[PDB]
Amino acid sequence: MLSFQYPDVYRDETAIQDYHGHKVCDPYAWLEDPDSEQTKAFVEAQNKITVPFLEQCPIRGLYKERMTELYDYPKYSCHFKKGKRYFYFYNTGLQNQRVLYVQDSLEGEARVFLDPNILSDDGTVALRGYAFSEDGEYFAYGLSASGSDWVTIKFMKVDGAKELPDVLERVKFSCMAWTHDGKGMFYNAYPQQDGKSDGTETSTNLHQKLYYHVLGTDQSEDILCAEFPDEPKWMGGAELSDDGRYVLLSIREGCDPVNRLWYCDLQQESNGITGILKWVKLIDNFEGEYDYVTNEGTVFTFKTNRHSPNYRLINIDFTDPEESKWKVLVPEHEKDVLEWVACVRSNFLVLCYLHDVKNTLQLHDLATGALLKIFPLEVGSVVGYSGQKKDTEIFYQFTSFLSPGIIYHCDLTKEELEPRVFREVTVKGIDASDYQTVQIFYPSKDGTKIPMFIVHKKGIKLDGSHPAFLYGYGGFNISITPNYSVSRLIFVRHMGGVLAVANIRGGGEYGETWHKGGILANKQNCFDDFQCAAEYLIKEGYTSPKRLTINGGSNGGLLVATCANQRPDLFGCVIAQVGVMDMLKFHKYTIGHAWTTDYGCSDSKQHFEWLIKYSPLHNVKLPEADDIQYPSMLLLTADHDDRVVPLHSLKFIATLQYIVGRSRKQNNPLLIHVDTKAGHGAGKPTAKVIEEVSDMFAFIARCLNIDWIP
Ligand SMILES: *C(=O)[C@@H]1CCCN1C(=O)[C@@H]1CCCN1C(=O)OCc1ccccc1
Repeated sequence: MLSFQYPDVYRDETAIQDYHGHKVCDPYAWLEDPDSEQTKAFVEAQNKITVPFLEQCPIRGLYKERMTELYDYPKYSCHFKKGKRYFYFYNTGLQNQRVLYVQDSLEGEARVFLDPNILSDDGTVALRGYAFSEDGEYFAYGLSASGSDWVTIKFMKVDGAKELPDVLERVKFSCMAWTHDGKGMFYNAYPQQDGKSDGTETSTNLHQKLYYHVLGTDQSEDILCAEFPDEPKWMGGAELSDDGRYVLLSIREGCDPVNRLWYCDLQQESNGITGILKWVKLIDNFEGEYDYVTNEGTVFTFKTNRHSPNYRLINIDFTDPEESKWKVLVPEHEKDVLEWVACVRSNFLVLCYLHDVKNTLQLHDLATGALLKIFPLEVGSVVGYSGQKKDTEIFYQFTSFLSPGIIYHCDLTKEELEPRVFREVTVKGIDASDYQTVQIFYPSKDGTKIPMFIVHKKGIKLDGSHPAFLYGYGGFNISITPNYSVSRLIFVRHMGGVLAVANIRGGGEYGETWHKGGILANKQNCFDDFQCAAEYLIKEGYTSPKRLTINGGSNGGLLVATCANQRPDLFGCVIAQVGVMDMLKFHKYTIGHAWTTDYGCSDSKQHFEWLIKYSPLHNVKLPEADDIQYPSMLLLTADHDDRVVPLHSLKFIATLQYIVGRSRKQNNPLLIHVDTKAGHGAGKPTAKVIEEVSDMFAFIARCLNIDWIP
């Protein structure tokens, strides 16, 4: 297996930092600098041993070809109306980036509106955010290069798809909202910083400001409408009310589902948007989330979690703002999470609920909050929707582990609502009938029942002989719901695998209580939940530790890496994608400061104590038992991942290779693959996606010696 030698990596034994009396050495701290010749050489040497290992087993070629075939199917988004025209995204099958089409009529012939594919040879320039003007005659869109979060906003005139000269730079984590007068658009921008701003830098992002750009002018003329010099981490996103009268400002600090809500009655501005707006601080604290749904005059309907962990809808009247006066339009459910709400056809509300990690869709009346219609859906997730206040119809996209996805449409003007299939594509190759998805609830260490989805071929023997791929995230109120993955189904069909997704704490599956159940002092709950999920699959005979693979990305990357350190005996293979590995320094880079709401910060003595116990980078240790070694490990990252700076994986792999790799008993490989012209994941071209999943399953195939099944 290991027919190579790990690269010689220098250890700076003098790099020792004090954390409230706790001294920690950081010998690979030099890897934090992406531009040095030393780090560049480290990356080059790592990939030099990783690549040949991945490409050696012919299985990679078989998987790649099979993925190219199965992934080649029509992928559409929901149709959405803007002005007098309809729009929808569409990928014929293997295009690197999906294309935006336009058609003047629902029955009319569509034409390409914007094709990101012609902007680069390798499809590494992608659309990241967009917003049409209220009348739908002007379009603003963001473009990111090589997977970076940095955006450049460009403009177009819809009629004739004419390119405009307006160009906005230094845009990141930005809103995009046109004022209804059609004069300009609000957006967020960061101050000028030394060094690079292309996604390879590690520089922290602070002092984000809200600007307003007048169409037809240079960015230098942009009006500063809001800023927080005393609070560097505050981020203010703007949006216009459905009636265009109010600018709603949602200020966030961190990643908790909470925000301050300030508003500006545009009718009350002296003479238009000329500077800092006359903000009325309706909700001036970070105690709850207030998500704007719609308003009728001064009565604003918001989805909130204020003393409602599963979320509810409340009406706040600007003329009588006190909390005791707020009306509860749609009360919180005792268990089901209200994920999102949209207002359509003037007085209808589309409510989407998460019931035991499965979605439901319902139409409610705006005035009373009363349920009017239940849109029939199978076991899966709603991952697409269209229907604004002025629209008279809705489109919604449904998907599941076994179904590619069905797009439904419903004309809301009709007396009797008849929802119908608008678009449905099937993947000829993966016969859904041959598989089944079962949901179970297993007890974690403390007794808490945790949901887990298992996908496998029908009629398999539970004798523990099957390879398994267990996925998890566990954090930031993110719910891991059913989704169609061609890559995972190939593992099932062509590698005889068992798929599993553990809905561990930290996620939003059971509201804010579920979220708080996997954060700060209780982050260990996440790891414990996932480890118990692994034990469940083993105990119940779905797989065995030597046949088990665990995967996670970003916060899930931390999940799988930590689980490798804590229970190396439970897994055969671990694939950690773009993970947070250095829990003591994560807050120092790019947007890392925002994650402290989930992890805490090492600056605090109390937080450091939680963090030091699980930080992957600080817990690599040779297993005590002679018959126990670390499982095979593959860390995937990229040089433009400015969300989770690559240094996390660089320092981690260097530590794994030195501490564990050098031991005799370590026969399983510990590798890293750093991709070029790629970032955290969003906007990654189809070509790179296929290369990535091929590397993953080939690594698994080679390490567990799995035969490909034709
Ligand atoms: C992947 O899990 C990484 C590392 C841990 C958190 N995280 C993120 O990408 C988080 C959670 C999803 C969104 N996110 C994030 O940092 O978004 C940037 C941001 C935007 C607006 C306010 C604060 C942060």
